[PDB]
Amino acid sequence: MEIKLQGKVSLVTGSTRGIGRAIAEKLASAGSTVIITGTSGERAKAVAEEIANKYGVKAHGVEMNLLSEESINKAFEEIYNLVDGIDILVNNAGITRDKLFLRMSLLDWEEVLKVNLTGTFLVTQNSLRKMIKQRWGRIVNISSVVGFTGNVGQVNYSTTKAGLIGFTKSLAKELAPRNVLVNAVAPGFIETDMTAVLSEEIKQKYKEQIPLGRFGSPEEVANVVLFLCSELASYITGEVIHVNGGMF
Amino acid sequence: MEIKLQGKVSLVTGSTRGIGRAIAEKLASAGSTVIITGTSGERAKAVAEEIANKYGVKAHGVEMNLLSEESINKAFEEIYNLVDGIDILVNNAGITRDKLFLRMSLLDWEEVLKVNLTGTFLVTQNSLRKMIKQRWGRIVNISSVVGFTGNVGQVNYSTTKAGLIGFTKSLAKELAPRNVLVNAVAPGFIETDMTAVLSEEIKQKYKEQIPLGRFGSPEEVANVVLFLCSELASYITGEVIHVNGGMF
Amino acid sequence: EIKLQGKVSLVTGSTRGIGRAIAEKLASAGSTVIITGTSGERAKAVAEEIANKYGVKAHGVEMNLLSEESINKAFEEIYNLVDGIDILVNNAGITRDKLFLRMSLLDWEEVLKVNLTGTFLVTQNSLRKMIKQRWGRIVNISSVVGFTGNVGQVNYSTTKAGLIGFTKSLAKELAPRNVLVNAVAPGFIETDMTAVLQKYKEQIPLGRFGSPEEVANVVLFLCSELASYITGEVIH
Amino acid sequence: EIKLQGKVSLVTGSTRGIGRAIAEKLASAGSTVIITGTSGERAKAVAEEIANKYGVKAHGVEMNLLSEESINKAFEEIYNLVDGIDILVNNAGITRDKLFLRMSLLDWEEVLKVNLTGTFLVTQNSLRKMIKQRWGRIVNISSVVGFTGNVGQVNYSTTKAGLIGFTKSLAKELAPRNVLVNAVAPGFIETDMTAVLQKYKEQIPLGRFGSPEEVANVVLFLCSELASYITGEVIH
Repeated sequence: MEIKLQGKVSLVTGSTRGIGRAIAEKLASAGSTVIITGTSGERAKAVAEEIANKYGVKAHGVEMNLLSEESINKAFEEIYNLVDGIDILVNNAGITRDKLFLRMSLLDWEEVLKVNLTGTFLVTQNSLRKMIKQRWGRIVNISSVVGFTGNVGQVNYSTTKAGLIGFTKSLAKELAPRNVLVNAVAPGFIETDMTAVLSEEIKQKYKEQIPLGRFGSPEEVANVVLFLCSELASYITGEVIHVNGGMF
Repeated sequence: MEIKLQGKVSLVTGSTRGIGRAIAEKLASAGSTVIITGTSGERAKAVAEEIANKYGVKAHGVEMNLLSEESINKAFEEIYNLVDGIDILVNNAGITRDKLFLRMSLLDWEEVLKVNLTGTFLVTQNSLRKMIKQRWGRIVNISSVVGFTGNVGQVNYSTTKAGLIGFTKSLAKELAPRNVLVNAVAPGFIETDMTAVLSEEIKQKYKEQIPLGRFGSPEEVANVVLFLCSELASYITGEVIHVNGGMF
Repeated sequence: EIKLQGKVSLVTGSTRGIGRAIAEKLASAGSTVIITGTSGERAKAVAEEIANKYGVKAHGVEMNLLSEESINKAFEEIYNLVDGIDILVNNAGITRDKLFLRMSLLDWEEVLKVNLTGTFLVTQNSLRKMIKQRWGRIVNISSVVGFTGNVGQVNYSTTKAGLIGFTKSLAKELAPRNVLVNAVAPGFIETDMTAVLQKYKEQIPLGRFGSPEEVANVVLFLCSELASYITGEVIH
Repeated sequence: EIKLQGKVSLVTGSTRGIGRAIAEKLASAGSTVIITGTSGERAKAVAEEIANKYGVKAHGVEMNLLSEESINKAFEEIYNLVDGIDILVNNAGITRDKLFLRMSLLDWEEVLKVNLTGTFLVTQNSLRKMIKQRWGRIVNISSVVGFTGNVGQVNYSTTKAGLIGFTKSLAKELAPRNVLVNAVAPGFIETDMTAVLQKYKEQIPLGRFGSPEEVANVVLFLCSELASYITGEVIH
């Protein structure tokens, strides 16, 4: 009947805005304690406070810059002083540095790998303790349709979004004996506040790629993450769920 | 918070036992009116009555032999006299006729295609009316991990379970403009009452293919079908969700 | 450097189009070829043309994949002409394009019977020599739309996806006998049928339709020594 | 029938194993070959051996994929030896196998830096001639474990899956210039490293490990005229 996560603690990286924020709010709506992260601790704490006021949940904001190992490990010291541990991890944080391939600087490439892959690696390693101990955990990695299709100007980003699938399937196999389930969600074209910057022409060209004829909302992505964190997904691990309105 | 299907009508083919029955009970548990089908009308009506008593839902049983077009169309005449129409269709019904390839009779092959593919085609065609009219519908096709991996002795069955993926992706594109979402669920190794017939040795050999180290329950499959019928899956169409404990 | 002299290849539906290109490609590598079509006279004429062009042993047989009887008769003839088949290319296929809501049972069932059941029966009849000698290649022609789906093609896409399950399963069964089973999935290919139609082309990064010979070349690769460790695979 | 005379192929990490087999295969088809290894002396020795065996123009260069400086120096040398590169085989790769819960940041970061970032930089440096002439082949060596995942290999599997995104994206960007970008995903292959290990073999329908030459043959196909309509594809 209902999906309840009262008593669970969910960490959602890069959740001060956009899809990450929608994911944190969705988990909060189900009763989860939530941990909000951003490159600004002030903004993360502000967002946590707004979520706590809206849904009445225990919420904590931490500064976490996924470019920095020191920032990540320091964030976890603050986290483990506030909660017993983490039951649910959503590896949402990610960046793009879009350039045509020959025009892509080494820094453009390495930053995208550092955040999207190495950041995910470090955050996941940091989050497993309570999950392994109690033989229950959910890790949800946010991929992208472009990890599957490829995309012009995003060889770096697409490499990471595809790489997260290998990450997901391998980690799922390793953690399966401990009942810690590791899955991916691969959104298509999602409307966020940043969509407002696109021209009506190209925005229409994008919508034309989508059988449903509309962009998805951040909440529609968040709904699938919630499913994966719920008792409805107890036999799903090593899987990617595409959420793209029929594009792929 | 909750998944409610009160006011919806779900048809689940081949739902007098096993996974099909678990799917019908799960939808019933969420408040859906359910239609139960089997090759025996008496058994289908008996199962419907048991489900109605357990969950308190409106339930109807119809005889439907998916080997027969006449049986299917006749079943729908009874259905449309009992309900306004169908909002949710789960194409669960399927058969195997396992033979090594050179040893497979034409009837072994054609029966499997007739039920698994043509039966699905006919049931789906029969069920769309209300969905298209109201611009809301969910069709869930039950595939199998073997549609993806292949399996010795099941060239016929695997052909159909793979074919259902093409069916799903094509139909999803056609119906997307009407907001009728078409998806597949691909179970792995699921424990049913028929599992009791296997030797402990081979049953163990199967479990060894599964990272979670256990067979899934019919209810765990039913849970994923429910997700696809719920408001949590509003941006998912043309997708297959694997439910196999990490096998694939 | 790819030579198939001494091999016998059966290519179904090879009187025209991609099928003809595959048969000519195999012939160009030295294979004996068996051409099939719904018209035995046409199949024989095409075989004669290929034999004249490439200098190979070529035979034409009538084979209508809708009919078990047609298939049986064709194989009786085949096995009176060759010792057996080393290479099978399941190319024969049909479309009956209709929006799902306008699709008849016949629109559906004919496409399955030819594309799946015809393939099944042809394949069953083609394995004897391959299993005995522990060498054989079966190549199933699928389609990109089996993977992506396509509007107006729920029936065809079902069959082309189904052929993937068929390929993977059969590959597993035959692998102990070193009989390799693979699929080729062409995108948009310029054939005789294309002339009766820029748009579809906009979906293609290469910005052009493929030629039948380009598909044929991939079939040739799969029949070659270069593909000795590939089985249960789809080449797009 | 596959000839690469006049073509120049760069094969990274080709002093031994699958890399060496690929370089020898290309050489056997007539390609000029560039051999790389972390040891320039070893790379040069292997190039000399290949040149002696096949009669081709072969060059060995030191290239350590961890170091941008090493890569730059190697390409400076390369472009003083050849007009440019027509074929690139991104073969170089490392494993640092550890259970995830025992994996160090270095176990992780080294594997990404070599397998992904090294591939990135090598590829950027190899495109000039291909784009100019509107012909080129880039073949990325992935692995079955990129698709299935593997216990003890979360780092390696991440890179091998990532190379698929890399392949598909780069293929889309380069397709207008007719530069084709594909991946080969080997299963379990018997190499020099195998001897230090029936089980893994039980997962293989063919019931045997593949040879390095069998992988090399598929790379050769992708570099050939037979693969002219294949781009953004993985061959397993």
